Amino acid sequence: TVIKNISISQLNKNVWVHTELVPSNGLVLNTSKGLVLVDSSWDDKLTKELIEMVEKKFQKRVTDVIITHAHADRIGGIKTLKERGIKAHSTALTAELAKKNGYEEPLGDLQTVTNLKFGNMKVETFYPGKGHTEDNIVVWLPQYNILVGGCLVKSTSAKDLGNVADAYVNEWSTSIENVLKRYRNINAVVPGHGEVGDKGLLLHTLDLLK
Repeated sequence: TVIKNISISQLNKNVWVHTELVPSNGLVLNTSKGLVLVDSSWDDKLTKELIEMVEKKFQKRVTDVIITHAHADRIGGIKTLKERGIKAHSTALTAELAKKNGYEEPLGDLQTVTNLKFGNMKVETFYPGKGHTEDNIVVWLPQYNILVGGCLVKSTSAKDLGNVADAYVNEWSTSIENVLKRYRNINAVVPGHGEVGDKGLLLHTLDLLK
């Protein structure tokens, strides 16, 4: 099932990919205690629309969002989250960076490895080291072996590294290796931008870094 406006695409019973317009991705987790987003959207305008679409469709509130990095493209809806009482989880580094850059601050509650449970839905967040940004994290759904790569992970259609101004192009390969070492059996990988793939996208990203 794929539902448009913003587009949402069902991966399984409780997991959806959200995509907003170039295009960027995150997840919607339909849990027994509310909806959880892995990343919100580009700005407040799209973040409000995302929230409104999912709350109406799933008939539950968005309770939590996990922010995968501090750059404008992922932090940009933070005002909307905070004023609605939506918990914005992040690492301390992501929160520091957000503040530095003039954004409202997410919680800074995520450690190198954090294990969250939302109703029945298990989520692990992992900081694998620097890459696309200094602070980039990945998000793992161990019940589904689904990895949200964020901007650490490039889609097949990405044929170059894109913008490397805030990137750490040496450490990025080690970071990707750390994800491959931690998650040896992956069913799907959601890149930051582009089509859903598998562990092949991690290998693709390694190649782009050579």
